[PDB]
Amino acid sequence: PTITKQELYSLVAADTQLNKALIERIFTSQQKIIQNALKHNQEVIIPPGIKFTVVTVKAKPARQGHNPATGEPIQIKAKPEHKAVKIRALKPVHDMLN
Amino acid sequence: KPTITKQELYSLVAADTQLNKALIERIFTSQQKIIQNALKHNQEVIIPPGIKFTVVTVKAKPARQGHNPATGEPIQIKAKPEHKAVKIRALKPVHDMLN
DNA sequence: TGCTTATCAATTTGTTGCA
DNA sequence: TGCTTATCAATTTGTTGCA
Repeated sequence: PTITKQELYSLVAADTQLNKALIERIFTSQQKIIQNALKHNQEVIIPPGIKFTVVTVKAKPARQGHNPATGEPIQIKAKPEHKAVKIRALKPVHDMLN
Repeated sequence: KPTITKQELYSLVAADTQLNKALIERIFTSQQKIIQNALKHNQEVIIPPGIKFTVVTVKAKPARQGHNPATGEPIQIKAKPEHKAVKIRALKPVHDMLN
């Protein structure tokens, strides 16, 4: 399972009866549109209805974890504050199973 | 700040690639067909810019008596049963867009 | 009448912030 | 975690203004 993006390019290119090079071409630009938008603190909604959003994640300190299998305490490095791209589904995405 | 809708996204894509807006949509519409066919056939699928689609099941939740603080209304929720729902997940190629 | 009405209004149904 | 959360957002459906 788990159809990859390269398989998706081919899957779409075959259905539309078009070269896969154009398929990646159109998608590569869409990618740039998204990145440049989020870099300018915009919100974007893309097919099939996914909304892109810049958001702030508050810093999290360190805390030493433990591994059950290897039995060695494993420290996680404290994660400072940073921005993260948050996506969330919208109307047609859930409707896809109707 | 304004928000880019998928319609004005088609036009941004259509101008940047120097192609008709109709073909830009004919491909995203096709992408919508493929994605849906996969989920209804219980298969994950990753799309650009690196979003993964998984169909998952949610567990039922009962009713609860709410209260709208603007109204003063005590309002009622309808208990929501078990059902299917698709979940997405931001693969890290998407977080790298802020690099 | 009937609208790509209209920083609509009233509505149910997720999603986020913070104590 | 869950709210008598938020002047939230994102849906869905009803009413009005204006040509």
